[PDB]
Amino acid sequence: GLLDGKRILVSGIITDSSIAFHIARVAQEQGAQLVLTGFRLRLIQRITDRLPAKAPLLELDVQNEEHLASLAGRVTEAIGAGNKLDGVVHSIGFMPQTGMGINPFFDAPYADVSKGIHISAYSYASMAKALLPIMNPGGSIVGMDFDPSRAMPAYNWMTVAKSALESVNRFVAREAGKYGVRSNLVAAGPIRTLAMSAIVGGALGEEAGAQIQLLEEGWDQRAPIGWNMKDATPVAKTVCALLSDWLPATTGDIIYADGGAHTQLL
Amino acid sequence: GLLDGKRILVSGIITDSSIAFHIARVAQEQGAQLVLTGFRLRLIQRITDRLPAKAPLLELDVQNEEHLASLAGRVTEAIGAGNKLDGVVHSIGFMPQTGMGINPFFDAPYADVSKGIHISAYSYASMAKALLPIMNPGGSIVGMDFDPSRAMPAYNWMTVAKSALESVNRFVAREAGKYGVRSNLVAAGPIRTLAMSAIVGGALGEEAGAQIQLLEEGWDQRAPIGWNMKDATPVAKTVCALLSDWLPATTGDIIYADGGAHTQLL
Amino acid sequence: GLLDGKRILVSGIITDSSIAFHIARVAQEQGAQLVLTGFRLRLIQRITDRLPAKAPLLELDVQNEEHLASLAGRVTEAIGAGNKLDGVVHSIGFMPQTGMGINPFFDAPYADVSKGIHISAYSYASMAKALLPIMNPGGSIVGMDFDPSRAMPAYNWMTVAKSALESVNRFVAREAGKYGVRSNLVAAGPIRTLAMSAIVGGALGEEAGAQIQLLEEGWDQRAPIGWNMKDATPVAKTVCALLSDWLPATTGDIIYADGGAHTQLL
Amino acid sequence: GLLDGKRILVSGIITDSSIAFHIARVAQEQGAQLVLTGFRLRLIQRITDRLPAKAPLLELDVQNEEHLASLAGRVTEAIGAGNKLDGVVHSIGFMPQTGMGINPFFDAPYADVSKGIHISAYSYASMAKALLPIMNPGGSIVGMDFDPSRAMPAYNWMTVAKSALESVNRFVAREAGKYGVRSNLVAAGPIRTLAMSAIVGGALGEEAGAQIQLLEEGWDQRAPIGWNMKDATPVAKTVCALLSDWLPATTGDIIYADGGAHTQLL
Ligand SMILES: NC(=O)c1ccc[n+]([C@@H]2O[C@H](COP(=O)([O-])OP(=O)(O)OC[C@H]3O[C@@H](n4cnc5c(N)ncnc54)[C@H](O)[C@@H]3O)[C@@H](O)[C@H]2O)c1
Ligand SMILES: NC(=O)c1ccc[n+]([C@@H]2O[C@H](COP(=O)([O-])OP(=O)(O)OC[C@H]3O[C@@H](n4cnc5c(N)ncnc54)[C@H](O)[C@@H]3O)[C@@H](O)[C@H]2O)c1
Ligand SMILES: NC(=O)c1ccc[n+]([C@@H]2O[C@H](COP(=O)([O-])OP(=O)(O)OC[C@H]3O[C@@H](n4cnc5c(N)ncnc54)[C@H](O)[C@@H]3O)[C@@H](O)[C@H]2O)c1
Ligand SMILES: NC(=O)c1ccc[n+]([C@@H]2O[C@H](COP(=O)([O-])OP(=O)(O)OC[C@H]3O[C@@H](n4cnc5c(N)ncnc54)[C@H](O)[C@@H]3O)[C@@H](O)[C@H]2O)c1
Repeated sequence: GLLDGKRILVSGIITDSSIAFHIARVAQEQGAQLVLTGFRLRLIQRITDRLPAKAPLLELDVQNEEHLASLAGRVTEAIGAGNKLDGVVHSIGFMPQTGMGINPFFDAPYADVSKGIHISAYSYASMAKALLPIMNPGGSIVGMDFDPSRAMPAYNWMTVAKSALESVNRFVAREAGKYGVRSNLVAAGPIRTLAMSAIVGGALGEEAGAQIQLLEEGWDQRAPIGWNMKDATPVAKTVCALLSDWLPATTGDIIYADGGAHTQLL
Repeated sequence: GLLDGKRILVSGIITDSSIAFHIARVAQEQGAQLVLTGFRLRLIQRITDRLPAKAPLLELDVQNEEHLASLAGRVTEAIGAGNKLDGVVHSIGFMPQTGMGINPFFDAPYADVSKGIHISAYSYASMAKALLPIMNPGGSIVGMDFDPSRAMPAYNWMTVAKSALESVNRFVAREAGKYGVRSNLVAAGPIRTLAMSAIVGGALGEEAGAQIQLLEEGWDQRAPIGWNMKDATPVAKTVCALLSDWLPATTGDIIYADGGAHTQLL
Repeated sequence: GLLDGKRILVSGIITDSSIAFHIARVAQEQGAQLVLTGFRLRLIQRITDRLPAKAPLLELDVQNEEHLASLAGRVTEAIGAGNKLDGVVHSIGFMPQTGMGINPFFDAPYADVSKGIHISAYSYASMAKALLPIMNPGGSIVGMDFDPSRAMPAYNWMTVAKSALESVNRFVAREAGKYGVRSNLVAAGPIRTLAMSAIVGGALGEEAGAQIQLLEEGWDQRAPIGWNMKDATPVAKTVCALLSDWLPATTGDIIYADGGAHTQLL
Repeated sequence: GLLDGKRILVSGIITDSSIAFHIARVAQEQGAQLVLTGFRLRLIQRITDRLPAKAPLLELDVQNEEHLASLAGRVTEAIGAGNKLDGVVHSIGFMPQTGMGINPFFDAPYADVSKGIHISAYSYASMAKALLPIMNPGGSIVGMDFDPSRAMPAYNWMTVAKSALESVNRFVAREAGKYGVRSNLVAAGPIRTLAMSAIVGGALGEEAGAQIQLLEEGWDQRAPIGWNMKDATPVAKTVCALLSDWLPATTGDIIYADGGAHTQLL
């Protein structure tokens, strides 16, 4: 058991195709006791019933100030007073279709970009602010990322939200360090979630479906060890490695679980 | 004359200590014909009267949708129909004191961070969207930046705004390339503007004044050729080099005018 | 047992203060079966006698073409016919004092620089060439590194050799990927080995000694979680995480075990 | 005249297709007074005869310690006693075909790799060591580079030598800064020199020829402003901008003259 006895909060489960669902499943397989958060709760309760073990499901809208202000208290009620968190998983991402997809880069209104940056980047800090007081020293906060160091088609303002998230992670590390807590991001390669498969199937047109297929083919080609977009397990394992006590001198950083694709040009 | 005959729009002049004032002064010394934009216009008209040559001053609030929608037309009226821009200088930056300065990183409300990101990063794209239709092929768009790849004290959410601006610049390059136009950022070292000198004088307390002095001393120490925070000229010259035809195969990039400080650990 | 059942070759043990000694000790505490290499085998035998468990000790001078030609055969005789290695640890670094220390950067003769790059950078590829034919799919090659992205005092040509090692690692990942094997480096913060503590005491003079002390002190300050030069365990555990099956999608990459110092400016 | 009155040493001219030839031609078109070096001086004399203006041609084999010892004295005899250089251009790269091309990465003997790093990386420092005592404050040393941050087919050990050159540049900046001199590299996209066009035609085989063609074709596609392998002028102008007084605060750095390709994923 890699995470034996650890109490880990896991956000971002929407379906059993979510990266967070696999992070939760692998953490439970490694002995961690989970607390799950979710923004449609009826679907969430049905989805999480497919996890190896039972886990309390708390409601969390990262834009709702009341949900965040009460979060530490609601978590303590779920795990019991006298207990604290050893880990936190931020697997939350959102960008309206005006800022991500087929809409031209310049045509995204700032109100939609601002909402995307609030959920995808600012929420990493507001979740750390809420949960650090109830975290044990030696704990770990892990956020999900997708390498934004180079521009690419369709991802557009979500790439901008990820460049902001990377900057936020380095400042969250400064704050988290005071609690003896690490803060890191996992830059994952593309994973065929329900929305990603729908895009490949033509939900966003044949040009967006071709650009995503080209990105996926190129990812597997550049990755020295290959990249299977239908397998979320290598990413979930990497998040568990950062949640464990086996990367204890790593903080404010990014671990690439992308098959090594970002290290190769061709 | 490095910029002989070129028509360059220059935003961001507030006082004669502004980086944009020195960019405008050096561009005029190199033969460029300027169009200046400004967000308190009475002070601006008095300040720009100290420039080597006359230049029309247009009003531009980057958050005002009407100011941006009319900008290309207002610029054409200032330089004359039949004429286009060869360059655009974005020297605009803002972050309320809740997100930059002495306020703790986690205590910045999202509304203030969102406003800071709108002016400091999103506006680089909205200015490029407005001005690219009236730009000549071979033109150049230059934005001002401050290396955000590593976290630091006090700069806090403005560092996050700069990481977002760097990502925006790479997408603006994709769009600008269609017009044969380059888009680059200049990452400058610290420059003693009126606000920066006030901070060193204790406007933000003795701890912020010590952290800024430590940053400035360390910048000059790490810079192999030294760094004079009271001299804006090396930065203004670098912006002019990118505006010229002497860096024609460089776009989506960052040029460091920081004395080389970012290339040295100590 | 994090590395239960795994056969791991560990090079670089010279004294009980070497990072390789701590890597070997933690790898054995986690159930791995080791093969040790040495370049003085009688004195290395006494050092490796202090490890929790016994392990076959093979002679390997990375500059000796014959030692590398026979290496795979000598490893198979030590681990059993039909068996393969699951992990390889390169913890070998060398730079004559003409290229590292108080000697001016320009005063390093190329013959010394060449020997330093041969042992520190080329040997990573020649060890992978000799051991990849005898490694299992899912295997892991880990090399030791220090961040050379920014120049610094005294390290001089050792930094250049580390920049070369980073590039070699990315090409070793291309080759290793054909075998299902990962190749990664661990960029550690400064560790007080027998030589580093002597250099601080005055072995290289008061000016270089002050520069090294200032350089090493800045690590603890920049690191959000702190940094203890006297504790090699956080570095050793990070190596064992890369050798395990918990980072299965990371190759051609660098993991920073530096307390997060490289992510902070000050 | 961008370089009017400046004395600039230019190494690396072999044929009229060399980047050094175009750098020398553009430098002379901009008013600079040149000093050329060569390693075959009678055949280089005929090539340099095609430049706009005459220039003294000195012999320089970067591996010859005697050529480097006498270099400063031979440059002063050519430019006049009391005079100093304002610029130095290192455009020298070499890697035996065992370390670059179709030979497997692991099959490169170290003797060949060592010679390649000596000419491509070490020679940048040994040229700066010999010429810094005879350079003016405000001077500029420019080396030629290709982006080696990501591995790629065929370039193999030449990429490793470029990673080493990037590190050497940052240390040469520390030393050069003591003289008021800058040191920078220009990372160019692929340029069709006599060798590159022969490799595409089939000199290295159909598999490597296809890989090189695919690699070089991806540059034009990724570059927001496009990329013409047959045009060396954009690279030559970028070098002249670094040699001028228009980038006076940039040192230890890399300027990318690659059409912005390195800033885009696809
Ligand atoms: N799927 C990929 O290809 C991929 C690759 C790299 C990184 N990522 C990142 O991994 C993370 C997980 O995304 P995913 O791919 O599993 O997709 P997903 O569809 O499962 O969505 C992630 C979650 O974000 C939640 N969320 C959205 N708005 C929220 C709000 N206001 N409050 C709370 N939660 C909110 C959703 O409910 C969902 O559960 C995201 O940060 C994503 O950007 C995804
Ligand atoms: N001064 C430094 O140390 C330094 C260093 C590196 C980068 N920079 C960057 O350089 C740029 C110039 O800043 P500066 O240091 O010259 O400061 P400055 O005080 O002159 O301010 C820059 C300008 O931004 C303008 N601005 C703010 N909100 C605006 C809005 N809504 N619409 C239009 N304009 C608006 C201000 O009116 C001002 O003219 C900024 O992007 C800044 O972040 C500054
Ligand atoms: N000590 C630190 O501060 C530190 C920090 C970060 C990274 N590193 C890296 O960790 C690695 C291990 O170094 P260390 O700090 O344990 O020092 P160390 O004194 O233990 O020396 C490293 C090893 O290299 C071996 N070596 C040298 N030449 C060799 C040859 N020809 N053949 C075989 N082996 C040879 C030595 O015998 C020694 O065991 C190095 O690559 C070093 O650069 C060290
Ligand atoms: N051609 C490209 O695609 C390209 C792209 C980016 C960067 N570069 C770099 O530009 C530089 C110039 O290369 P090029 O493309 O003009 O090729 P080139 O064929 O002109 O060769 C470079 C020069 O190096 C010289 N050289 C080799 N060994 C030497 C020695 N012992 N002493 C002195 N000079 C020596 C050669 O004589 C030649 O003039 C190189 O450093 C190269 O890596 C080239």
